[PDB]
Amino acid sequence: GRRRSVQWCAVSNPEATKCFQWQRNMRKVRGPPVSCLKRDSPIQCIQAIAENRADAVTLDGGFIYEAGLAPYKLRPVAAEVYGTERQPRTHYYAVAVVKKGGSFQLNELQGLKSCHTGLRRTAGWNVPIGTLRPFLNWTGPPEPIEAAVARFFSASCVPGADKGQFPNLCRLCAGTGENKCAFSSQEPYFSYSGAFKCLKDGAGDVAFIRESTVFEDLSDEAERDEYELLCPDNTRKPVDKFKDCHLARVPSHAVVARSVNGKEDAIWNLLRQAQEKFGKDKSPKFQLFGSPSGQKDLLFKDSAIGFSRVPPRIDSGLYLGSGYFTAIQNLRKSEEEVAARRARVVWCAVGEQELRKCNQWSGLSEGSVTCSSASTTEDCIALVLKGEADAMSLDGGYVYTAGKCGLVPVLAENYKSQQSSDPDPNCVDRPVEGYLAVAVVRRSDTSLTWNSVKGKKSCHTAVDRTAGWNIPMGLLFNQTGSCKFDEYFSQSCAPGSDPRSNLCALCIGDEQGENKCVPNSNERYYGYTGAFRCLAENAGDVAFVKDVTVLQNTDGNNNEAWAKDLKLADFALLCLDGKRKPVTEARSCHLAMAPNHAVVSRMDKVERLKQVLLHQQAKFGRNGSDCPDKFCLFQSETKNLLFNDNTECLARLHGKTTYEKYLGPQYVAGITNLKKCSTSPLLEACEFLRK
Ligand SMILES: *[C@@H]1O[C@H](CO)[C@@H](O)[C@H](O)[C@H]1NC(C)=O
Ligand SMILES: O=C([O-])C(=O)[O-]
Ligand SMILES: [Cu+2]
Ligand SMILES: [Cu+2]
Repeated sequence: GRRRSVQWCAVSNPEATKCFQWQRNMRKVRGPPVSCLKRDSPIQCIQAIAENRADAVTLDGGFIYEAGLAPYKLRPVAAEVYGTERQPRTHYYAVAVVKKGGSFQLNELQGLKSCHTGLRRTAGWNVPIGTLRPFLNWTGPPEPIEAAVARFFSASCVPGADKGQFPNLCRLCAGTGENKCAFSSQEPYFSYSGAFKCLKDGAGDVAFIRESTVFEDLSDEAERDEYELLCPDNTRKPVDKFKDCHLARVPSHAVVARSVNGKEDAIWNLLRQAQEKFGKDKSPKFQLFGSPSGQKDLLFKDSAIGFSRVPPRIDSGLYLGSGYFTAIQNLRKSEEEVAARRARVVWCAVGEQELRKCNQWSGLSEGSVTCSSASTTEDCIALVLKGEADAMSLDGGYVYTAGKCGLVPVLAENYKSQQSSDPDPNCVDRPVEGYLAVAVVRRSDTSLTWNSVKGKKSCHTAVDRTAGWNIPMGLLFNQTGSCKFDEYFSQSCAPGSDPRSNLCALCIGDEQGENKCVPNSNERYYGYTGAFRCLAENAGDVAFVKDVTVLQNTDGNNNEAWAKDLKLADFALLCLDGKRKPVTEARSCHLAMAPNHAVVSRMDKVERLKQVLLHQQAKFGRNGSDCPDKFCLFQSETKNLLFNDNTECLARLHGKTTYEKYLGPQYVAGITNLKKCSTSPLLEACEFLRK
């Protein structure tokens, strides 16, 4: 014997106590069971959990950060919900409270006295210190920002600060003895309520807390009136103007568990039942979101209204946000190092071949481009959200996903026009024309037509790209109305599907029979060239590609082994009408017009990304000053690494700077429908992070 429960990590006595009561009432209702572990702080809870001696603990975004780092790598599993029942939210506001009577704004705090919730806390430290960075005159590492803050304000209360080294910072703490400035209840000016008390008692001039404290601690309304908020536009507004007067909107506290053998189920079952039974006003036996007249926020935030489960794709950095995550990292960086990182463009390369070319581009960018890599597009989009990568060129199917995630289209791949000019000097403002999606078959299969394609073997670029999957499956879906995308064709090579499905049946992995059905250039049947090879080698009977693919790959246009003897004349296109036409008539024989591949980024990098890309292609583009002498960005010769080998240039968007404006209504309308049949972990993660 041992236990059978979820072991909660208490970080204090009054917390072990309530944990205990929580344990009792779980039993006494025959609900899921919680056992309790004891520690003196959040980090100890972090390590206990990582060594398996507690299962979970609810932490402040500052400790979510900390906890994600190796060697811990804990993951947020359930977020606290605040606001109300019908105006519930998984975020809170970092505000700056002051008393009415003075007139000093957020830019005039030097030499004032401040009250903070705790060292490394979202609203008490990370946000305000980051907001005042520009007035601290901090020289950067190795002098801790602390020393810069200790010099900036006169005296402060900042629980957990090193009293030895940053005496000024513990200055205002009320604790008696070795308790003065503790990161615990011993220290009365601790957490939100202590920080507020600090201000209320007249000890500090500003309190750095959440929007709710004043309303939780001050009953009377007119009591509340003695205070006001310090807004970031150096204006003062009432404590109720938080939505229009906050330093930041940050993620709510969250329960973190191990990323490995986590017990997320358990934790989620326990939490769910507990909030049913013991939640917001509904069981005087026990109250999961209330604390003894002693206490404040024991185990969970007082007055949270419940839990919201975190989609399994979310890690600390996606939980935290590009914004907040980066802001925490920056606190440990010189401002030159921070300014260099913003000037630099970090490319996300999908697989090894693309990383190779990126390295090559990198060494020649004169430090303006650097590389990052993932093994799928979704992993690359997850690195750009985390701010660890910045850009990649994507298929319109990916433009939608990135877009539901908050990324915007910056420049689009411009291909040879419906002919406007020749080696076109205005390829940059020339509006994009789209690409044609076509179904290619062997000329000799005289019998094969659009209406007899179903049930045969197919070859697709990858799951979720326009020509290779949204178009063909969309068109099919629209007739049958079946979500069983694996019965449309009997055997396929659709990279990114279950390696065990029929949809991976014809894939061949790399040169060695590995990487079977992976959605990166590791699989030989991947992307446009690879969907085509699949056909040219009688693996499949149809290949969903773009017209240009066959030209580029037959008639010695490609002389890779497999391509060498193919002749354009052995292939034909299936038209919707039941006909068949030669490849040269794709203009009047296509499934549909696909939106151009586009490079996407975070909104914060748009302008610098534009700058960089216009300059780099000027040098390495099509009739680029260094190409082919030195480097051609738009050539990997039939492999389309980073960009399509046929990009004439990167063109402006002509105001379609939204995935919806860029993709168009029919288009969004259609991936939406297809997406119901099944969503991805990644749209599930952003659905959550958007809210
Ligand atoms: C920041 O630097 C400026 C001078 O260039 C100065 O006015 C200010 O006092 C400095 N910093 C502190 C102590 O916050
Ligand atoms: O459109 C497609 O199929 C692609 O870009 O792979
Ligand atoms: Cu907090
Ligand atoms: Cu495409």
